[PDB]
Amino acid sequence: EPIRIGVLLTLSGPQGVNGEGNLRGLTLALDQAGMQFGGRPVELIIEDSAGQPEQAITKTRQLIERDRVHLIAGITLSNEAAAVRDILVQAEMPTIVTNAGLQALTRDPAMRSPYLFRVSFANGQYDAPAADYAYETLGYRRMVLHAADYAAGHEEMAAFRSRFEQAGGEIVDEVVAPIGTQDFGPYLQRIEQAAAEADAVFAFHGTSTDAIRFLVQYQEFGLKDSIPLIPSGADVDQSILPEIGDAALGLVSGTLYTAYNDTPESQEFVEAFTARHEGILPGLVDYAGYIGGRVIAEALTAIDGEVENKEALLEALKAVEFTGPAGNFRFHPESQGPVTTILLCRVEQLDDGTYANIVVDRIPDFDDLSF
Ligand SMILES: [Cl-]
Ligand SMILES: [Cl-]
Ligand SMILES: [Cl-]
Ligand SMILES: [Cl-]
Ligand SMILES: [Cl-]
Ligand SMILES: [Cl-]
Ligand SMILES: [Cl-]
Ligand SMILES: [Cl-]
Ligand SMILES: [Zn+2]
Ligand SMILES: [Zn+2]
Ligand SMILES: [Zn+2]
Ligand SMILES: [Zn+2]
Ligand SMILES: [Zn+2]
Ligand SMILES: [Zn+2]
Ligand SMILES: [Zn+2]
Ligand SMILES: [Zn+2]
Ligand SMILES: [Zn+2]
Ligand SMILES: [Zn+2]
Ligand SMILES: [Zn+2]
Ligand SMILES: [Zn+2]
Ligand SMILES: [Zn+2]
Repeated sequence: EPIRIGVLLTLSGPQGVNGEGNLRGLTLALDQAGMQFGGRPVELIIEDSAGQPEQAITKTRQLIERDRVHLIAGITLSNEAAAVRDILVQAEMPTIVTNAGLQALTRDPAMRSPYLFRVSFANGQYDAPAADYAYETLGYRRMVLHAADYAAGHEEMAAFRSRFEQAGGEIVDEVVAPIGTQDFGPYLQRIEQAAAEADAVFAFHGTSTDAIRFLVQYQEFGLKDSIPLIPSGADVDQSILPEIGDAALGLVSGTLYTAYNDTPESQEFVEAFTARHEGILPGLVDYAGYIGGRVIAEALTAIDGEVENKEALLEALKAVEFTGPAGNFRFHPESQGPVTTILLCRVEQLDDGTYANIVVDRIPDFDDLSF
């Protein structure tokens, strides 16, 4: 009778804030759907991976072997994804990835699988349209790239470069800074110098204290006044927008979602989210969890809960389509990553003092293969 769904997330340690966001979005979607399908109650079995590959393995083995779940959602870190991929595939377990943006998982034909779906992004996917915007609308021809020095950072630089290069632009330098950098001074100076022969900078750190320290120092050091900057959408996420504030004002970025999107489905998700979370606005990770849950809900509805029929479950997941809070969402038929609407936004200040990502332009049907 019950429909058992495993959720593997990083819910403690410094990455726990991301898993928590995913879990809020996911449960909100399953609750709007009533937590039952075809007369069958859902039960979520939640396991914390603590951001650790070996614990991700243990947890994943347990949900499959002990808990006998019919589906797994989540996976916070790319290193956790890489460590459990083979287990999920060998077990023929339908899996909905809500965060881990590891490019290979959908883009490399050897890592992909019909059991793996991704509803968040491949790294770089929501930033790459900002490179089109930089070339086509802003007139930039030569850019400097900067990122925190880890895998997602490299992949975001590469995705940005690829689109900027395809439009006819050129990348003059890449500047990388270690994770947990306190003084961005030296990296800022290097960026300044590269930008003598450049029109603008793109920077990614993820939604992190790195991002806060970088943006704030970018302005304080004087570069905001002189060198246009396109932050990653992660770097101006809602959760940290109040602490940047003034440093990101007027900056344009690509993003997956903002609570200020002026569509009815976005307004409905903000209302249901804020009613549940004491006025707090949903951000990126909440959004991505929500799409996870809606996908599951739409697939389960279509097969009337007959979740043990894996063939029908997979065919139903492949066919899922709806208007979500960012726009229309579906899966690429070959990568099973997202084909979705990317929002180009600018940070603005509202009349009450609040900082907001405001939508200036939309790129529909942007897939994870086009960069
Ligand atoms: Cl082009
Ligand atoms: Cl062109
Ligand atoms: Cl919250
Ligand atoms: Cl909460
Ligand atoms: Cl569509
Ligand atoms: Cl569309
Ligand atoms: Cl395509
Ligand atoms: Cl394509
Ligand atoms: Zn139970
Ligand atoms: Zn447990
Ligand atoms: Zn392998
Ligand atoms: Zn590196
Ligand atoms: Zn063009
Ligand atoms: Zn210094
Ligand atoms: Zn200088
Ligand atoms: Zn609706
Ligand atoms: Zn809350
Ligand atoms: Zn094809
Ligand atoms: Zn347009
Ligand atoms: Zn479309
Ligand atoms: Zn395409």
